Amino acid sequence: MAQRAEGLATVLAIGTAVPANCVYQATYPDYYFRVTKSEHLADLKEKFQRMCDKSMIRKRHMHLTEEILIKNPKICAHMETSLDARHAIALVEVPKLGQGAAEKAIKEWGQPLSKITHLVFCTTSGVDMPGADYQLTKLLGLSPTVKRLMMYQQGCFGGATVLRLAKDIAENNRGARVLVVCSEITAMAFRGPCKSHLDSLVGHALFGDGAAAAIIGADPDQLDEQPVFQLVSASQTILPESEGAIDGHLTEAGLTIHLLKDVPGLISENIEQALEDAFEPLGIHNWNSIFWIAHPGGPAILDRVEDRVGLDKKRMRASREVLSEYGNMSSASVLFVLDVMRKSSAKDGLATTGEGKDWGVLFGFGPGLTVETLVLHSVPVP
Amino acid sequence: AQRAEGLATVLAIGTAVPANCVYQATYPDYYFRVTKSEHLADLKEKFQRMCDKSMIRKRHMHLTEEILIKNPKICAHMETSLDARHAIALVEVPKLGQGAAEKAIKEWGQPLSKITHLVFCTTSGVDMPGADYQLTKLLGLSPTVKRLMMYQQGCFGGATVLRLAKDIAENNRGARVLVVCSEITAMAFRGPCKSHLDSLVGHALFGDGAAAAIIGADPDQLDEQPVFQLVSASQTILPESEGAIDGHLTEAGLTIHLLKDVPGLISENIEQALEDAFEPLGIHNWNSIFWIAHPGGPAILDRVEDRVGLDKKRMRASREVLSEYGNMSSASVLFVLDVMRKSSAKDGLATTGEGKDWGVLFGFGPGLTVETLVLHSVPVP
Ligand SMILES: CC(C)(COP(=O)(O)OP(=O)(O)OC[C@H]1O[C@@H](n2cnc3c(N)ncnc32)[C@H](O)[C@@H]1OP(=O)(O)O)[C@@H](O)C(=O)NCCC(=O)NCCS
Ligand SMILES: CC(C)(COP(=O)(O)OP(=O)(O)OC[C@H]1O[C@@H](n2cnc3c(N)ncnc32)[C@H](O)[C@@H]1OP(=O)(O)O)[C@@H](O)C(=O)NCCC(=O)NCCS
Ligand SMILES: O=C1C[C@@H](c2ccc(O)cc2)Oc2cc(O)cc(O)c21
Ligand SMILES: O=C1C[C@@H](c2ccc(O)cc2)Oc2cc(O)cc(O)c21
Repeated sequence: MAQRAEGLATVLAIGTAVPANCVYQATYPDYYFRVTKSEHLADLKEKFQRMCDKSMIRKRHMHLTEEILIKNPKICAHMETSLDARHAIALVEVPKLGQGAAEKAIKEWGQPLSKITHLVFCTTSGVDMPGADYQLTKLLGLSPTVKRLMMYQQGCFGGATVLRLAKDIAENNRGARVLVVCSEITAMAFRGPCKSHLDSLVGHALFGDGAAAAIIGADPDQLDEQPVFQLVSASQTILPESEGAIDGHLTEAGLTIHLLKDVPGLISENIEQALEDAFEPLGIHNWNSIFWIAHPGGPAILDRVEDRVGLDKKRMRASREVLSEYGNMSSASVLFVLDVMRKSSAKDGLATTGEGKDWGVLFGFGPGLTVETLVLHSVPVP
Repeated sequence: AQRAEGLATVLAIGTAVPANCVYQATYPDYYFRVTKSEHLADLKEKFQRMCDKSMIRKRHMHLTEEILIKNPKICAHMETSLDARHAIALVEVPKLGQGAAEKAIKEWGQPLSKITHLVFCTTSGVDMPGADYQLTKLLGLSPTVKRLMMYQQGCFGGATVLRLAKDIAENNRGARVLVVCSEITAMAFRGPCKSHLDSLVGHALFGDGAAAAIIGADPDQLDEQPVFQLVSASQTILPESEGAIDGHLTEAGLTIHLLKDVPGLISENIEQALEDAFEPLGIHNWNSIFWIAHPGGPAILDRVEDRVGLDKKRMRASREVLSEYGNMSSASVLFVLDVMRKSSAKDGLATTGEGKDWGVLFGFGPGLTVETLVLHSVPVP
């Protein structure tokens, strides 16, 4: 009873990092078909051009350069034996990018490394033992007694999952300060285009690299810590009739994506039930009276959710800015959206970190099809 | 009032193994025959001495000679074989987990609708959606079950799922956590090689198994009967242990690397783990507590027994699991917990923990990581 915290798990800091290499969407169909030596696939290239034109992405950050692809031609093939070459990149770069994000969150938070009691590391980009959690513990110099959770092969709802894990840890352990880190490197999934896998082609229009980190704790110090958001509740559901809508396989040829059914339609037709299950207990029913942190999976998911739920254009603005500037960074994306939301809220002189609203919703979407729903509370901005 | 009041408790434990049983006495001959490695006579003699010292009687293995004949790339030391291994393990991991979970759910006796959370742990393959999703479908759990998928975890995973379940169960009023650890050696099984004697060690020790438990805080007085209480959970990276246990998921499947004195590293650090866990409770006699030690192999249990000064009885449940199942990675400690309460009841002892009040559970794995849980027994009539 005295070993547990009293109040709600709170986000006390958010930091983000991306590879320096920036790939512009306007020139990407030419780049992708040239470096994979696929320019004879002219009809496929035109299909890819239309996907990039509709993507609502301006740029992505990618560790993978043409120099790396030239040294790894089997990564350029659609489905060649290449997992070992991909792991040799991702098992180093995932924790290093995570280090970049974690250092920025720790600097914002301003407390000593010794106060971090727990680490949750989440990725979809390769697996190893010991894990990225161990590697980051060594890179940052965390205490050897840090309690670690290594969340591997999670997918796009992982950002929601690490907040749900951190909420229970922070609330149940007095003094606990949880470092959460999501880090994604597309070198695990990047491959040449193929007419038989148009879903892989969609992935190559959307997926980017990035890492995000947060410090989560309950009972924040009034003077030395600064709340950004509160984590109120977390729910998860498998959508009806969604079997196989999003599958991801780690194979001899790296990570491959498989899409069936209508992912935007399945999510959009179930989202209102997720909102009601989360918000009815709080007496909230106007979805325009809350701020929105939607996983920016792609423009069709944000468009169909906005349309079906009846959102004003401003609700999806922060999610769309992440999509525009970074693409889909799988598990890291929602932490980027949280960061954009609080920064743009303060910049626009609004009264709270959540666009001047009190209550907010965070959605992750991924394989299952799984929807993770978190209720958030904003904090006042001076 | 959204949070639980009391301690996370184990309310049920179930286990399952593949029916295929491989006897250790005949295993060096079987292993060298099915990997077509009979020309490696000096390697076979080294393997025979590893099996003789293993203190394993039998292991359960999904992989049969019929499956190995259909998958010759798996029999080579290092051929491209991850896809063939995944085709087996991505189906059998959740299916074996189902077997363990159904037995724990039967012991518990509550409706499936009471299960609010699922934690699935494996070291045997990865996929999206995960084994957590597959098991949700196999059991008929509610679509609103809150899942944690713990992939590529290693031998401390059994301790980690209890640490996770403790925080979930204590922080969520009414929460009932199903935890499942399930391991299939099809991911790691390969032919022998003179350059990789640590792989030979793995082939002497690793077996298949799944274990499940139901965890909850504030057990219903009428409907639920506790087995063990989860008091505290700690984790540490051992000093000077960099590279002691590495595990790579490669084009050729899961490969193990041992690059130190694993038994010496664990035994040199275990007393400090005991003191960190038990000094706050005023406990100093390590023979006054029950022991749930990950049966990583006989040298770990021997060196810990020797360094800490344990009576032979303390490691008995851990050695029975090693004997009857081998090292089942993350599942092993839940097998030991089950053996401990069953043999405690059979011997007419006054608690689930060999008649003791307090116990310790240790997982060991890559890092080198040691996970330490403090347990409390419950009275037995
Ligand atoms: C791809 C995308 C950015 C642009 O598509 P759009 O706005 O629908 O535009 P259009 O449908 O007019 O054209 C896009 C092309 O992509 C194709 N396409 C879209 N989704 C596809 C899929 N899953 N598999 C195959 N092709 C697909 C269309 O068939 C079309 O090809 P065409 O021009 O040769 O007919 C958009 O469809 C999208 O956001 N997709 C959903 C997001 C998503 O699935 N996220 C998953 C992340 S896990
Ligand atoms: C393998 C084991 C059963 C053999 O028992 P033992 O008492 O060491 O037996 P011996 O020393 O008489 O012989 C064992 C043989 O295995 C070899 N061996 C043991 N551990 C080894 C390792 N990590 N790498 C390579 N060879 C190893 C020994 O050198 C010896 O070979 P030899 O006959 O050519 O000298 C025992 O050492 C053990 O329990 N080790 C496992 C502990 C462990 O690391 N488990 C990790 C799982 S996570
Ligand atoms: O195949 C992939 C790629 C992966 C990914 C994206 C961005 C990044 O930087 C790294 C990995 O995200 C995914 C997320 C899924 O739910 C299913 C998937 O199949 C995949
Ligand atoms: O390579 C393996 C095999 C794996 C395993 C054991 C039993 C089983 O049934 C399935 C997988 O356990 C491990 C545990 C480790 O800490 C490191 C490892 O490298 C491995």
